[PDB]
Amino acid sequence: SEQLKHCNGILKELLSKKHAAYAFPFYKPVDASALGLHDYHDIIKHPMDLSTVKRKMENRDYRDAQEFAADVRLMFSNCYKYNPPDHDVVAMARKLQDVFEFRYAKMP
Amino acid sequence: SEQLKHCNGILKELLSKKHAAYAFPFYKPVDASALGLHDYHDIIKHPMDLSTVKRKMENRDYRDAQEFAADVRLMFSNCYKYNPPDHDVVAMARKLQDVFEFRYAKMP
Ligand code: NI
Repeated sequence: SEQLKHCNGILKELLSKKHAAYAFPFYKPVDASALGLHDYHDIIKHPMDLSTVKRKMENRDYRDAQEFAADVRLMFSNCYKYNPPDHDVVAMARKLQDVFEFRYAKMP
Repeated sequence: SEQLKHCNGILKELLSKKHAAYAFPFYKPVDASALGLHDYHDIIKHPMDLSTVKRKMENRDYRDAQEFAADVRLMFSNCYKYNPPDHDVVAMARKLQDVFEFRYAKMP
């Protein structure tokens, strides 16, 4: 419970206005068709995004902090796998992952 | 098996000379007494380091890639939790974590 509240706080921070300049690509599931990324679902077999993490937290799906962290990290991994490493979206993922990792490390 | 070989390859890369300039603090368990860090084990309840990850891989302890990644990430989290964020060791952890995350994302 306490560890999951820490996770929920992190989630709320990742969704907050403070980080929006680099968090916004991760707010919703990638709409591959809409973006013309017709290879997305051949490369990324387990899509993840912050709205899905939020649904899982609200539904009490996550049983521990490790499960939560694995999904947030999956989201970043998908970005690093799909996009060339010099693309702006990758720089955004790295910055948001920094925010996540530093606060996650302050695990009660 | 294939995913665990990918993990073992990553591990070997993290231990290789190519990354030694920033990987070396993570090679062995933190010797808190030797370094004068008498609060280390009060702050870090689950120490982790690359020699421990290697032992667990050689002993077939890891049953899947997620388990392996959780230990490598724990190692970095410990660094981010214990050290002020402007210390050189934190910069080293961030650089090694970049190496890890980008290659881990190329999960077969
Ligand atoms: Ni993890």
